[PDB]
Amino acid sequence: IIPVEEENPDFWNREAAEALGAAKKLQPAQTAAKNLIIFLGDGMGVSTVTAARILKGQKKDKLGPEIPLAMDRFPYVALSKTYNVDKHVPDSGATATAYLCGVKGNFQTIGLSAAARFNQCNTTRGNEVISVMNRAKKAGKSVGVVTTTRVQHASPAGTYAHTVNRNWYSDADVPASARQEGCQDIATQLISNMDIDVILGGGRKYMFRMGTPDPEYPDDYSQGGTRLDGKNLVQEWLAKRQGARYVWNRTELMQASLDPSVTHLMGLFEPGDMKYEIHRDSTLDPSLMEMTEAALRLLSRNPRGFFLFVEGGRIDHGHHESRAYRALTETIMFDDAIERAGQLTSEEDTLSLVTADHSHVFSFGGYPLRGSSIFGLAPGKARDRKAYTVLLYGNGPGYVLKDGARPDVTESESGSPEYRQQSAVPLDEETHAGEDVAVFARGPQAHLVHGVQEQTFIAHVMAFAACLEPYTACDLAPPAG
Amino acid sequence: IIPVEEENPDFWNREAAEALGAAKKLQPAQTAAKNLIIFLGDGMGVSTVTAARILKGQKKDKLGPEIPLAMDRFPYVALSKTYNVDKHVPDSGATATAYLCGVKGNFQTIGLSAAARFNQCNTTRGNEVISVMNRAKKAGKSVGVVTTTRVQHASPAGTYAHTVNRNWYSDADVPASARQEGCQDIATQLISNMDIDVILGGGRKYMFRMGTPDPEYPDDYSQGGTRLDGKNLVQEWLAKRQGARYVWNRTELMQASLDPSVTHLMGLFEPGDMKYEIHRDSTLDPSLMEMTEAALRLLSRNPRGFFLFVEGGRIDHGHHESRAYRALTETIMFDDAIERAGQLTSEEDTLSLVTADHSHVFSFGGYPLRGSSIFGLAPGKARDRKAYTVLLYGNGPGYVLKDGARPDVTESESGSPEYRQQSAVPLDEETHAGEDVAVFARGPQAHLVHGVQEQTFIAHVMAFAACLEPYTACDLAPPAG
Ligand SMILES: *[C@@H]1O[C@H](CO)[C@@H](O)[C@H](O)[C@H]1NC(C)=O
Ligand SMILES: *[C@@H]1O[C@H](CO)[C@@H](O)[C@H](O)[C@H]1NC(C)=O
Ligand SMILES: *[C@@H]1O[C@H](CO)[C@@H](O)[C@H](O)[C@H]1NC(C)=O
Ligand SMILES: *[C@@H]1O[C@H](CO)[C@@H](O)[C@H](O)[C@H]1NC(C)=O
Ligand SMILES: CP(=O)(O)Oc1ccc([N+](=O)[O-])cc1
Ligand SMILES: CP(=O)(O)Oc1ccc([N+](=O)[O-])cc1
Ligand SMILES: CP(=O)(O)Oc1ccc([N+](=O)[O-])cc1
Ligand SMILES: CP(=O)(O)Oc1ccc([N+](=O)[O-])cc1
Ligand SMILES: O=[P-]([O-])[O-]
Ligand SMILES: O=[P-]([O-])[O-]
Ligand SMILES: [Ca+2]
Ligand SMILES: [Ca+2]
Ligand SMILES: [Mg+2]
Ligand SMILES: [Mg+2]
Ligand SMILES: [Zn+2]
Ligand SMILES: [Zn+2]
Ligand SMILES: [Zn+2]
Ligand SMILES: [Zn+2]
Repeated sequence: IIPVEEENPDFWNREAAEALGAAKKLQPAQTAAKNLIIFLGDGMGVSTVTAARILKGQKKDKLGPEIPLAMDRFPYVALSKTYNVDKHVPDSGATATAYLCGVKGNFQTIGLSAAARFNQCNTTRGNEVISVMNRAKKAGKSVGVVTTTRVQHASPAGTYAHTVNRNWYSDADVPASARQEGCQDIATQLISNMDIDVILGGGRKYMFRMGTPDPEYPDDYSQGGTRLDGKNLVQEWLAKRQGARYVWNRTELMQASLDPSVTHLMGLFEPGDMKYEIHRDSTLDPSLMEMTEAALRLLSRNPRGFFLFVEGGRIDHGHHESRAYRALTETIMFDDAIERAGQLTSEEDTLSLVTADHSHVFSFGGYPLRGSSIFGLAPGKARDRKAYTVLLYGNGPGYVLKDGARPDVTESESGSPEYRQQSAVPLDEETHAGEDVAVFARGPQAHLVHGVQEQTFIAHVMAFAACLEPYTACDLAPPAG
Repeated sequence: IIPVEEENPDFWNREAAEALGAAKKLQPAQTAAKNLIIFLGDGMGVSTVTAARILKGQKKDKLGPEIPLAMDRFPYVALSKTYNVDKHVPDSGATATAYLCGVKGNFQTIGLSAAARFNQCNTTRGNEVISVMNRAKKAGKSVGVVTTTRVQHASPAGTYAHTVNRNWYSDADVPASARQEGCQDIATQLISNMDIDVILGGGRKYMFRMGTPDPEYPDDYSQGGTRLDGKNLVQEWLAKRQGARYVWNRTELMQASLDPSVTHLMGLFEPGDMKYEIHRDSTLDPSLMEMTEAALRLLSRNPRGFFLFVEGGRIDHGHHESRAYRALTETIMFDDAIERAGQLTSEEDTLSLVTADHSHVFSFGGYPLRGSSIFGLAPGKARDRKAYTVLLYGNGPGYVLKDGARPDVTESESGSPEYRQQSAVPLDEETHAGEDVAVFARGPQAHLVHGVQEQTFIAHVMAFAACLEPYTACDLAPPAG
């Protein structure tokens, strides 16, 4: 569909003149950031952003690509180079080290320099690199970790953990040799490494001993406690902190977030990862947006400011399944959380960065008409005279041969939330991709986010802006009101 | 391979501190641009840039992803939204209208607002939108169009032409009805619409009458003149201009570029598109880099400045063939031309933008090791126990079934310049992709290139910077020395 207003060159000339005017009004702050927020869209590469934009645009009453995402409104954009030291196409652990600790690492480690080696506990010590969240806490700020994955998953773990193996969620996962050598599971590190004021996401099961019924799924043993060391890490965490509260459902989260006596909040809402937003039980579980508001309610109380990590963690998971519907709906909720945080904080004193840890082999092609569904079929048949979708993957579990040939696809099929887009190469899981991802920035010192940068720049600019870390002797004035 | 220097966090901390220092030194110009250059990598989306970076890095003596491209050095980056008014995944014609004329258009038209309709000559008039190159000429600047495609191809044609059908290269292509209605073929528009000081690229055949032997391929009739109207457009062009010269090979180009008497230069180096750089005869044909230097030699003579369009036009073609080797080697030469232009001009008075018209369904995945060839195999077998490549396409002519199954692939195979990477969906040509592309900018007013912008912003910022177009009453001081 051709929107009639766009047929007039005046439309485009007016928009561009407005854009130039806005561009000219941008000015760098001379003041520090009081608060720091990093919004991390796990797997949310450039093709994901554009596809999500079109979907969100249409979710409103619009054609799609012309409607800005909340992240699109951020004034400063850079490209981020995501390679890990040892692999061109990275994982979430070692990218987390980059954008949260300011140092690149090796694939599948977390919070360690690249002198460490994956799954070799005895290469850990001396290679720990401290996150800017840790440094923010050291400087008296409150700190929060919010995600739709397990809070022990690779991305959030980058804010607090140091491990040669991202798979070490609980003691049950850690080999005897590594346990003897003192490599602590990530769940233990979560409560032990540093004080964290707000922890919200999944990962209940790793906190409790084997035999402990999950409170939400008391009749499903696979959802129960995993620990072999008899520890209740939740009780241990509560015991270290006056004003600490543990919650496992949305109603208790709400109560806690408005309770002036709380000060420390741990909310673990599923045994493992949280459900996809399209499957979320809105009585029992908070959305990503709701969890970020809850975090902001508590974190904002500290007059020294806060550091907040917010992850759209299952964008990645959708793409791994080659179910773009799941990837893109997770991305929209992520963008909704960004928008919400923007309403609850000031860009006068809050530096917000939105970025991705890496991308996926997700593409948006064919020659679809303006206004057509992102989950639809490309116009015109493929060379094999069967239909194909505008969304495709390079590799992954959507590769199919039915009776020795690529299957035809219908619109009803392609639009289903369970539909897996086709790929070139069958894999149980679609693969991350190695191309640069965007960094979007707003707030004090956001203008420093520019050009093409190593992914480590994200951590460094955040530390600099708040005069943390290796950067007091930041030559900045106190945060603006 | 893990580079040992990168195992030390100091390495990353030093790099980031240097990056922050550089970021802080950036300051906006208060002065106008004397000169304008747009470097257009046709099809050069974010995945192309990163893959090309790795390849170029290795072409040097390096591991790949850590070595900046020339374009990576540009201080200002934005994301560009490429949708055409009528299609989410655009073509080169209507994107050209956006980034060269500042107005979005309909798929496969050039230099027309979206009130026009593809292949409907009688919707042309009133819908012409004037390029910033045209406006630069009007303001007394010299202007040049340089590309590896036919100079009548969609991208260069955006600088000078207005047509409802990008396929109308010569009169032979234009239907009788459209000819009667006065829709001129693009070759005619090239010599007739505006004065162009330098025209370099392919497209000889459209300038000469049927029967005219090509000077370079006088024994291949398919390469000869195409025109049915008896016109010699080269002789016509020469006849309008004292100091005009026509060349068709590299040696004559060189001679012309150093000849003070020349002033107007048309160099048409192949009948159609120029050969891929890997197939270029370096005695007979100039590289893109050589053509941009030749253009700069002449254009720089004008004290009022110049506008220059430089296109890496066959990046796109490589991807369409699903031959990433061709796409990425074209991208490197494009980056080499950018680098060269940077050596021959000053960022004190020259605004240079590098961008792409749109992307491709090209992905870079698997989990390859640091330092491995971009054309290599992903580590580990696919689910069908056969190998697969790190580079893949969503769709295109690399889809194969040999004996009813996806074929295995070897490193020798995958590294060949003729190898077509596999896709999910067989098409004669791989498809463009609709995700945002980068804009890189340096020079006066380059700081205005920021955030996420409509593709039209590229034209507008260029006009603004040089105080052209709807922008005198730019509030800018004269160009710096
Ligand atoms: C780590 O332990 C393994 C297994 O005993 C041994 O081969 C290796 O030398 C150790 N590395 C270090 C750094 O001690
Ligand atoms: C939420 O958790 C509390 C225990 O902290 C429990 O009393 C309440 O029943 C829970 N809500 C639901 C719906 O299970
Ligand atoms: C263009 O010509 C076609 C064919 O005669 C006709 O159907 C159409 O109405 C014309 N459109 C305009 C704008 O005159
Ligand atoms: C280049 O073109 C000129 C004619 O302008 C011709 O004299 C010369 O032979 C050409 N060079 C080659 C190698 O064909
Ligand atoms: C499929 P396989 O188990 O072999 O390998 C991988 C394990 C983890 C990973 N990551 O993104 O952390 C990528 C590949
Ligand atoms: C989605 P909506 O913002 O409307 O509602 C909620 C917001 C915050 C919250 N909390 O526990 O902080 C719970 C629900
Ligand atoms: C394959 P078919 O000829 O049908 O269509 C197309 C023609 C041109 C084009 N373009 O990128 O300008 C895209 C598709
Ligand atoms: C590739 P290299 O730059 O070395 O050589 C040339 C540079 C310019 C030129 N000209 O005709 O303007 C011809 C060749
Ligand atoms: O490796 P990551 O996407 O959890
Ligand atoms: O449509 P274009 O890539 O020539
Ligand atoms: Ca729950
Ligand atoms: Ca030639
Ligand atoms: Mg994650
Ligand atoms: Mg082109
Ligand atoms: Zn990830
Ligand atoms: Zn992943
Ligand atoms: Zn193109
Ligand atoms: Zn193309």
